Amino acid sequence: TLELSDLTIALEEFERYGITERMIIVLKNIQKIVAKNCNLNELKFSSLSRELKLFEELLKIPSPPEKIANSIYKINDILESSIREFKLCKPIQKFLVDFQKIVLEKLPLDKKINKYSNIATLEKVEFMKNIIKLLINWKMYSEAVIHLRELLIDIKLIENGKYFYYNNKDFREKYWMYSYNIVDKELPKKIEELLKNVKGWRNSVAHGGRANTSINQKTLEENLENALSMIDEILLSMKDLKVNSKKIYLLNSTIMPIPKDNQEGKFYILKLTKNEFKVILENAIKDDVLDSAIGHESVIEFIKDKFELTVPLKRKEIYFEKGESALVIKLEKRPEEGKIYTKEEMDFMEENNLIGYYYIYREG
Amino acid sequence: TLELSDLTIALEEFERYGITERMIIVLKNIQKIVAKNKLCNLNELKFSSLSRELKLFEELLKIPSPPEKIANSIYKINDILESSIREFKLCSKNSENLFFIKPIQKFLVDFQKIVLEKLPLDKKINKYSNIATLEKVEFMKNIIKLLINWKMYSEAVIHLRELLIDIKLIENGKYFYYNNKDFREKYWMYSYNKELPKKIEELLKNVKGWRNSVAHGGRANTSINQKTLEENLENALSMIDEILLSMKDLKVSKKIYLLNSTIMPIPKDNQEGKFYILKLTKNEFKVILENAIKDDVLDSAIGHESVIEFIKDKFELTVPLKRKEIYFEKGESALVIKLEKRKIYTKEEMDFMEENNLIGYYYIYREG
Amino acid sequence: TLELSDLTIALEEFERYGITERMIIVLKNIQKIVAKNCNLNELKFSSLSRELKLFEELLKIPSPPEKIANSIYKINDILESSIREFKLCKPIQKFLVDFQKIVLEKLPLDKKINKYSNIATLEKVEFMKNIIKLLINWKMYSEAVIHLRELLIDIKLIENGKYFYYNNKDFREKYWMYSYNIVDKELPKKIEELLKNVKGWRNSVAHGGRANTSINQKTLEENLENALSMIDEILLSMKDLKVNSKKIYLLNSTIMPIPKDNQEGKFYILKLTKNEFKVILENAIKDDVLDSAIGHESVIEFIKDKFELTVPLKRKEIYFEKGESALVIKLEKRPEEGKIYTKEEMDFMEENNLIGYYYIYREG
Amino acid sequence: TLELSDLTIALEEFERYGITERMIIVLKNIQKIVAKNKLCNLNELKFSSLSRELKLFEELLKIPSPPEKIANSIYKINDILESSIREFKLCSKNSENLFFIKPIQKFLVDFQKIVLEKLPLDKKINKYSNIATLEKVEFMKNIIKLLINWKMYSEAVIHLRELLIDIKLIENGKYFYYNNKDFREKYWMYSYNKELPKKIEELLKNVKGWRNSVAHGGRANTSINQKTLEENLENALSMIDEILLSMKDLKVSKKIYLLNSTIMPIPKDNQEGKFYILKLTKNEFKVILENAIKDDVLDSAIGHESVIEFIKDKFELTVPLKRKEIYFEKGESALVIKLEKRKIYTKEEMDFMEENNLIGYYYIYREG
Repeated sequence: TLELSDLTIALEEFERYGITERMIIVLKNIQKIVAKNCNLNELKFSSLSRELKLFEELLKIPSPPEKIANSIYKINDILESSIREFKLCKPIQKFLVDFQKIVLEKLPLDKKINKYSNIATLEKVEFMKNIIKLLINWKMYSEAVIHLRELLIDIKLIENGKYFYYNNKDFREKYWMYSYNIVDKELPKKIEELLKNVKGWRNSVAHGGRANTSINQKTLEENLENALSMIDEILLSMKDLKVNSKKIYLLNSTIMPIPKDNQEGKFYILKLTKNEFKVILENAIKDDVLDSAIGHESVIEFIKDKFELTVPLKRKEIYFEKGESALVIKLEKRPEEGKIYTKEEMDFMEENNLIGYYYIYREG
Repeated sequence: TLELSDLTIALEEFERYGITERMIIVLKNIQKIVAKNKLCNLNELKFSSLSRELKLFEELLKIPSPPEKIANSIYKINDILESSIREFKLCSKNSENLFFIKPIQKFLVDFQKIVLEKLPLDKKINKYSNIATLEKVEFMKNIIKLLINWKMYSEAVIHLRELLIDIKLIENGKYFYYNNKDFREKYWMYSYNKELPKKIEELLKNVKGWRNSVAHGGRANTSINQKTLEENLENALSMIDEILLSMKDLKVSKKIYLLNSTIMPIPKDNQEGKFYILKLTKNEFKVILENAIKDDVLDSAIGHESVIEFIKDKFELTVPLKRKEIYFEKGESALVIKLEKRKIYTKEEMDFMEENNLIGYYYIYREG
Repeated sequence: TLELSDLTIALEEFERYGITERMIIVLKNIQKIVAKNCNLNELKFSSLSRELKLFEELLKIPSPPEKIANSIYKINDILESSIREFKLCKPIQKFLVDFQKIVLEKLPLDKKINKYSNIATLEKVEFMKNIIKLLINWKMYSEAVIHLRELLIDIKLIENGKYFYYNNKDFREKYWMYSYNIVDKELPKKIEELLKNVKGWRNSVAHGGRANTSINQKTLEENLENALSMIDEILLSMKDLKVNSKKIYLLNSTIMPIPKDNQEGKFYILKLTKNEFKVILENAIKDDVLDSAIGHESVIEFIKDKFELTVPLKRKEIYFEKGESALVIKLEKRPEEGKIYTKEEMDFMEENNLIGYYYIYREG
Repeated sequence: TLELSDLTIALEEFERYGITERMIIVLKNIQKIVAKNKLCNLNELKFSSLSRELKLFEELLKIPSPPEKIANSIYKINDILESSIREFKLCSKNSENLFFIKPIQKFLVDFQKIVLEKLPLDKKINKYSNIATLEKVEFMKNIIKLLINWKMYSEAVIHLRELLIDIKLIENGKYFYYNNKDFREKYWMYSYNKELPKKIEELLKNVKGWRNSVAHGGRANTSINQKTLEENLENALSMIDEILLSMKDLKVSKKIYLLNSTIMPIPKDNQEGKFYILKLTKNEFKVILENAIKDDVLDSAIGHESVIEFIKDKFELTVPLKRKEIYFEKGESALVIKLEKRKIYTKEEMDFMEENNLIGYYYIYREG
């Protein structure tokens, strides 16, 4: 029953304000209509409409970057899948094609983000900068400012070698409240200037313009454009930049030893993805800060096999000093005695989450 | 001519999502039609101002803005709509002009139905732009309800926090700190040591429990979904409704002096004082002034009866004459009616002063 | 009945630990003994013993500098008075003489402090430095540290042109918590270094040495000696130093006008002594920041007569801008119409506190 | 020979004002007399150590110091005194030596009477130097009483604040944060939302009301006199006494694991954790360990029975054997007995390890 009219305005509403209601209505109708006839169930239009509703929700209610990136991935995937299966067999194909173009030109797509969902990364900062641009385009200004603050905190975390504090609320808040150690380098001053600038106006939005501090649309947009420009400059500076490392142990369990003369310790532990583990370890090797304490050669071979990295074998006790770190690979099943993990064993362990990866940091 | 499709979709998009773009397109089209046809002798200045106010109002919702600006914008929209409809109503009708009048009047009436059912309208908000008031809390409660309807969640949460600060200020008799950034922030951060204050504390604790899930972008695994956010907002709105009902009769009173200059005297006993001074509107002066009179807390030190006559004539309030020194104790207040040009001022001259901003109204509070 | 023994150890206890009990006992006995016979009542030994008890109290319980300075003044005065009246007419005279010497060599004496009891001054900083030395000599270490903190705050207040915030608890605390505007000059860096140094160890004493932060006597004494040395260097730097001034109005009432376009104001008012008024005004004239709004020539003549200062006559409205100040001279009695305050009138007004002096500062 | 004047005045000055200078002079004189006359075969090392401990003890009062140091010093003074008196007691007496023994023994006995009536003596404080304990709160209450007696007011107030922090830590089951500067400071700054916690809050509010009158030198017209300070301190000491009585029976329990290594596992469910680790004394391990046993909150994961035998033999406690993985949930704790050199360890070898600091005891707390 849908008139080409309905389709055109559903596309307009999505492209102009990110509104999904009319798109969802049109899509549920399309899948009901083709139910009469391209048969195969790669035509997951109901799942596409569901994902669209969820995506608009993750924009309207401030959500972690990982969730937004994931939603855009799922939408892109379901479109293509459905489009080919359908096309391959009316104006409906045209509508799906026009809708796809928008998606592909407005929604930022980084398929690698969730490989690194637990830590702050430059690619994530870039992605959230583009998402903030999208939010501004859809006139979601208050949301753009909320996300801008967290993006600035991420930049501070990355530059201070604190990417593993990405998900620690206390640490993020401490880093927003407090400034830099005044002791000289250009990049930290750029970052400080950006944070001072944004703090200059952020509460005009964040506090509803009370106490005669309101800000209008043109002013806010200029402020956001300048913040994004400064972010671009900073990201360019940081692309090749190397953040120095103190020691990184490699361990096969999650331990917190302190030196026997120490009275006290404060520790942080972060669960990692295998890709996060791979990147931390590769960097540790190439920066020559890895201090391996892996005793079992089955683990050395597991690492070589699954990550193409070579780690020295070393049976030793370790003790954390303040500021030292550790990578942990916890295999919950050792192999046959004096033997190699077989490929079936490695598959079973991965399939059933029997390999755990962690980052440990001694804060005190 | 106007396409009915276009008018219907502009109305639906505004009513459903608060979007004004298509409304503006339709209105500029009507403006061109009325300019071509000299229709009903209409003041096109006010149709053009309607387009302007609509764009501005959407901005004031999307960028969280003080309640006075939002309220004023809703007032102006209602005003222009009402006068435009009236002009079409009274316009002498004939066969030719009706072709254009019928759909244009219908569109304006339909738009007005949306405005009157969806936009909270309080015409006295802007009389009291410097102080916290119960009516303003009601207004911003209704604005938060509107924002929720249009799926404008983070804007709703920002305003919720400022509404709670307003409630705290009013209950502690600190309505004159409404526009003072530091004191708003102190009142949000800090608690107090009597049913109503427990109700208010209990709203603030509840909101603080989840507010940063939205205010901080849901990082560090604090994300919240739409169903939860909607439940939390509904709970806050209920607590606010109960609290407003309780607060209708409350009396927030210590002594309030009435002075004719901006003075800060302290007792000869005292080593130091901290004072706050707030410029008032003529309406703020008036309402603070009887409340002081009816509460029997007014302590007049107005010396010259030309000022007593200004007060009697322009506010219809009766104030005793008294030439006397006063000293502020900590926590005391004053209303000031200050002639901004310094013996006898005849009342005709004082009227001239009101005429030209030579009468200033102030609230003074000795905070320390 | 008192044995020369008792007198010697009372002197020893006072000189060594500031203990006054034995001195008070000896003094009450002396005045009871001479009650038999130098007759005249300048022999106020009971008042001297009372003052001694009060002075030990003002040392043992942290007290404002004005009170301690006053107690030392009273003690010095009562000693001399009593000594001459008595001497002029036994080993008792010898005891009074030995006691006087101690007082005159151990107790710091600045008779001008209380002329300026409401504001922070370099002479007061010097006096409290010498008092802290006294406290250390009498092994009153915890008291010395409490006083050291307030002395540092006073130095900060003086250097920032904030001497009138001397008695504002909020401002004093803000100045201790917070650092300097990093933007270059040598003296503020000296002050910052002193504050950073003292903050480095102060809580070792201030918090009872808990959480493994205790400090021993030799260490604390070294830290105190270094703090006092830094204070001496800073005082030398500041002796001729000139703290710049924004505008100072001269008013004849305590008013708080703000410009008609301003929405809001925050004001501070401090009650002054006539000497504080004289110094502020003299400085304002010589620095050419005085903006007089005194309309009545009787007031101009009062100021010339009582302070030997010349102030221009000017009838005008004023409005405070942020950061402007005012001196206020409030005469509660105007003179005979178009006439001069007679000398009897000025005396009566001073005698009965009918002249009030104030400092007003617009903080916001 | 000793002058009786000198001995009497040294005793009076110590008893009345806690001053030790003259005591030290008299004691060094006695030491010279005993060295000249080879008196009673006395160990002059311990008379010289008495002079040293007296100087040190005065320092530990005048410079506010942790309770462990003060307690240990009082113990050492009592110990040396008691043994010296005993040696004079048992010394075979004759006509010649008695001329020196009579006044020296009298002086030591008189000094001991002062020590035993005036210095609080708790010999087990130093067994538990890393944790907050009720006995330590009692000890520091008695030390504050002593300090007040000797007119050492600002020292008394500094200690009062730290005593209140200790009470807060104990009542919240956070005794292992005793030596953690940040958490002591957080617990002093922050309140809580049940009679005893209200009593404790009410002590803290009372003290905070006047504490800075002393802690900040009485500036900005906050000075306080001796009469007021004495009343305020007496009121605090009473509230502390009531609170200690209430707290005698309290049970502060969640689960406590027993582990043989310093591990920080979190559930595979969790993204992050924050852990605290505190090195313990053998006595702290022992007392925490039965309290866990008697409270039925111990969850043992000790795998090798050589460790079960170490525990049974050296602490006389019975602990089940269990080889198992554990995961800390937020708020869970563990006791750790760690062999500091990494299959089978015979018990004779483990004894050798205790011998030479190869056995470590730890408390682990998952704070987040």
